[PDB]
Amino acid sequence: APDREKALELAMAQIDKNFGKGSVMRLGEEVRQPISVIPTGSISLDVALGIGGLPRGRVIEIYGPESSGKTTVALHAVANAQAAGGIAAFIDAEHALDPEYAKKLGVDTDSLLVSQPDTGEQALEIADMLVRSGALDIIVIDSVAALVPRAEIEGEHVGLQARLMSQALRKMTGALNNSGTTAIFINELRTTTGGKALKFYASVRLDVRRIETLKDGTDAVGNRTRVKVVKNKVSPPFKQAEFDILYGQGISREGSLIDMGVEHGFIRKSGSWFTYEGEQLGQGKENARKFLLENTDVANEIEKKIKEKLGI
Ligand SMILES: Nc1ncnc2c1ncn2[C@H]1C[C@H](O)[C@@H](COP(=O)(O)OP(=O)(O)OP(=O)(O)O)O1
Ligand SMILES: [Cl-]
Ligand SMILES: [Cl-]
Repeated sequence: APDREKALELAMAQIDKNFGKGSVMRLGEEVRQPISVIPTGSISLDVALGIGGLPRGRVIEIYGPESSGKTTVALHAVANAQAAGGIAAFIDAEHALDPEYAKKLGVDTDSLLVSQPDTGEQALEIADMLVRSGALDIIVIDSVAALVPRAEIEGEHVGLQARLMSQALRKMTGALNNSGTTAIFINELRTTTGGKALKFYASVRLDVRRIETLKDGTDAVGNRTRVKVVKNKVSPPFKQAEFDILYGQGISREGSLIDMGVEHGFIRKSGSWFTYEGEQLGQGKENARKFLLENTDVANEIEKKIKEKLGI
């Protein structure tokens, strides 16, 4: 009587129904859930996420060491939501945000709501309040670690900060879903106390890390970042992405067009030279990057070709 694949589907179907779509998936499943998303600023990362970017109405955790490119991503996400006419909020407990750098990544800072809370409790209560107004497309909490309990801030023993995150996250997920607001928790590393509850509440968790220092030989242009989607409840998890961030600049589009253009074969890399349908792009990723910077026409058709092959 037993037919495994049949019984499996019935079980999987029941699992998703009792706990929500994506509670169980095959890693090679070709997801066809066009949920609304906020492009990550990185084409490869959006692909890695399987849905085109960060899902709307969900909790996102972006962790990693400092100088990994975490906030750059958070910032491109804000910029993209704003471009789509969305409103953005920034709960700041770090006081590190460089709005001039943000404007460079396309963020409309003048319209950016910023809040510099007195305590972790207040910081999350302010975020909850903004969220359940339903007016926001996205909200970024700078530093899970900086969300220190009031009691600690006023000189008091216990494990309070984690319960703080658990309780706040419990109340907030409901609002996020109804409002459709995406919440990005930036988690500078060294679990950061509240990172514990975040691990379970998140629909997406990004392991961000610095892996290289861009050269072009003998000086530095910027650094390369690698992101792994360790958790993904909307599309198969564990996929990875890489991209370049040049000093003072954000995520290099041209850089991403070159990388993906190579793996997906539209761009041919014969040794140290890059070529695109006949014409040469240059010797060394940088010259090619510079090339795509000037010959905007090319870049767009490549982007076009890469986009068509996987989804504009
Ligand atoms: N103000 C800036 N000017 C020029 N480059 C910057 C600036 N801020 C960040 N960068 C670049 C350097 C890194 O490759 C990428 C990492 O910084 P960022 O995205 O803020 O990472 P991060 O969030 O993991 O570390 P941090 O906690 O220092 O912000 O951004
Ligand atoms: Cl993007
Ligand atoms: Cl205070």
